Amino acid sequence: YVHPTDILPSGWPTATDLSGGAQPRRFEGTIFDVMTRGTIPKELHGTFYRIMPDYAQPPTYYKGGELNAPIDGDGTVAAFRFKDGKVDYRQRFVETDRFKVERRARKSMYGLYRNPYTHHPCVRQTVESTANTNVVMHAGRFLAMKENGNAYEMDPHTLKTLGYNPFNLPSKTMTAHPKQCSVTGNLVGFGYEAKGLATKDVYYFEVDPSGKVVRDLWLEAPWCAFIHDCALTPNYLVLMLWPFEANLERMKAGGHHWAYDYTKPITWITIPRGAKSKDEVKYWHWKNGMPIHTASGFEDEQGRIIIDSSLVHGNAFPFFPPDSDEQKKKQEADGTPKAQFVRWTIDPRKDNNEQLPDPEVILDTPSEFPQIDNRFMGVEYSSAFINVFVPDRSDGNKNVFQGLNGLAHYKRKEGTTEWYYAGDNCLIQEPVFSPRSKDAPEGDGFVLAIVDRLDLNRSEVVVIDTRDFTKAVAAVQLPFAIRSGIHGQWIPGEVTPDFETKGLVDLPKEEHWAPLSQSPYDPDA
Ligand SMILES: COc1cc(C=O)ccc1O
Ligand SMILES: [Fe+2]
Repeated sequence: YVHPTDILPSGWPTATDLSGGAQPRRFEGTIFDVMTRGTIPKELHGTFYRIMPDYAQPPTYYKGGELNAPIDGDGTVAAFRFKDGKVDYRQRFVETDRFKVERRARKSMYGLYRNPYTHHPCVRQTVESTANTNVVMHAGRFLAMKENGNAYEMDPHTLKTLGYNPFNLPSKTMTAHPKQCSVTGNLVGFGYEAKGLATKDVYYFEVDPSGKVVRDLWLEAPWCAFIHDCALTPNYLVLMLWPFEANLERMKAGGHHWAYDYTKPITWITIPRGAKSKDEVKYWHWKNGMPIHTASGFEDEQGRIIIDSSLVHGNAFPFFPPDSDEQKKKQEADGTPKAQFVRWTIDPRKDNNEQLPDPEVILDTPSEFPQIDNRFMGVEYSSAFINVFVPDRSDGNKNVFQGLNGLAHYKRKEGTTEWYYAGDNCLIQEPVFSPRSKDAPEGDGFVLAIVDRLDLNRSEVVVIDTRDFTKAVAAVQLPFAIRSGIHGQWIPGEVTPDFETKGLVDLPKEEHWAPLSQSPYDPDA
């Protein structure tokens, strides 16, 4: 009933990812010609890169790792490269300064999320990023990102780490949610806590297609807020502030970086693109809640900023609770918050001191990890591909990151939603979209996502044709499970350096090792 070796002690603390799963994976390597079921679309020409937290060492430095968060673990990138119907896989850890210290020491040397006062003395003045949140290919460079530092660059074929801060941003941080403008090609983004721990400074930038900062601006947030995501429109970058606040004194006392604050309203910072002065920036507010990710934004015909996001009516990261006893009690009392997918209207003609209108409910179901058709980034878009709790086939009492068992294809223009169910005893992660061809209509093509086959100890990539969103056309079947991850991206072959000549796996040499004379076969025999 109980295996004798299973009661042998482990030295690992519980190291969850956002799904709640706690199994360390940590493998680095490849599979050539990954097993597939069904037919891989020949139209897929590119790489699905996904990034996951997977603590490389047992994170036992601070309080035995008891307070490690699911967003903390060392970033590892899995790449699934599709070319002529074949799929290869490669996975590798980002060689962050943190990872390198810990691997070389064979020992955890970092404490609480974003709290250097809980790191090992010898590493306090390192970049503490685990580069584990998102990836982007911009100006021919492949980047792994986490918002508490600049990006690390990796080779897109070998996933070897190449360097830190490739665009030489002057801020200490860069968002893991920069947006690649479909008009200018600019990577548009920001970094908050731009001058160090608990600073209110925010740095806005646009890095052009050549890898140079062409526009930037220093500004501040109204408080030191957790600014995870943003929305790009033709004329604005819009920052989205979560109701957490940082407190240096709390950190110095060995407490968490962030504490949720029920008294903070959701706040937006509009930054006119190419603004010459921080006087052009405006703060907008609604009410308390946690809008985790934007799908995208645009400006309507009358110049209003329209942004769709998830909206959790409470704290989706309960592991960063409020400071006060009163607010802590409220978090416990609230239980699992209501979660939806909503649409915000920020009309720049209006007085920003006036509270924003209530957002419109788009999907009345827990919704997270939305993506769009990237051909429409920073302009009007219609398609969103959304990770969802499937209506009437999902728990509801699970934390928003822990019960995502379907995908939705929402089309604003048609006002339709189509649904993909991951399967019984399955979870599914964030979707990515590949257009059927360069000039396919918006949202016409293939959606890919990682499925956890929970009873099988394996992970799979499903491929869905948008012409029938309810059905997978193919599954890429790994021989094992990988961590449940955060973001991933469909990166077209056309924007990947040497995609035509380099695979994820280098071919062995042509020349035989052995001489002809060693063959068992003789054509004369
Ligand atoms: C995986 O790292 C993070 C993830 C998030 C939300 O998904 C916010 C901050 C992080 O550092
Ligand atoms: Fe994110």
